[PDB]
Amino acid sequence: KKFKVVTTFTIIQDIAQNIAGDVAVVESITKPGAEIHDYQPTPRDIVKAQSADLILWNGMNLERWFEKFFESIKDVPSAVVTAGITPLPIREGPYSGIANPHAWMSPSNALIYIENIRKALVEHDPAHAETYNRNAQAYAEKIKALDAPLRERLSRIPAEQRWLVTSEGAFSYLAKDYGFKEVYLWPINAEQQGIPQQVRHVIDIIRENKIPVVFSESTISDKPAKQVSKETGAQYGGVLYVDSLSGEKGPVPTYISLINMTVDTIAKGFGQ
Ligand SMILES: [Fe+3]
Repeated sequence: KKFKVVTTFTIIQDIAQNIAGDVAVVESITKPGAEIHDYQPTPRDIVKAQSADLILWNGMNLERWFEKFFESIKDVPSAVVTAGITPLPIREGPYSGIANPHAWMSPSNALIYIENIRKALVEHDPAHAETYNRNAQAYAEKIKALDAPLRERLSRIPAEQRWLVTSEGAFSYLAKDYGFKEVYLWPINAEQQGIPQQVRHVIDIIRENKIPVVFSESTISDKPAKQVSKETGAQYGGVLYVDSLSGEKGPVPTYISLINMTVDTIAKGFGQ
């Protein structure tokens, strides 16, 4: 039976599986579409994690459930995959000053995710070290090749008009890399107050700058974004993918597809 890796959520599953190739099985705890910040694990998840040889998670306070869940797991090592990530801080709300956990939305950060996951796989399954090393380098080259198409895809939005209005403030790392000012209805997924007041502050920012499009994301409700759309007259741009891939048969089966689809959907929103 092959070396088994279990990850907290789907983005890490797909990156690790590319590095693992056919010498290791990598599975996600959270299923596609499920909210990952305050996920409530199930009996299935304990059995799945307990059957793994290694458990990977994001850290940076992403999985608020993980440490309690990991208590119920005996004699399975865990490894965070975000060593060396430079955090962007959350700037408003009850989590101000905590790291924004969504670092994988920058493809240059994905190279660090790859290196950290390569290091963990090699450390815990050294028999397959050269497969992990070969796959990690090959996959890293795939990530590097995205920068040119992605920039070209957004090249038609003039710099002054690059406002990214979303529901969760989950795109800070992507926005910083591609010169977007970010606007959001809540800084991070959580049980929290202040969203109704922030909804009106976003409406003011949209009206002030005549921002033409707003978005929601695949693991949360589209209702706040559509309410903002109706009240401002801005177009509802659809669903961006940050916290989860789709199923393998859906439109966003891989991490590369997530970056491309999100950037494409954004550019579509500004299309004239
Ligand atoms: Fe999130």
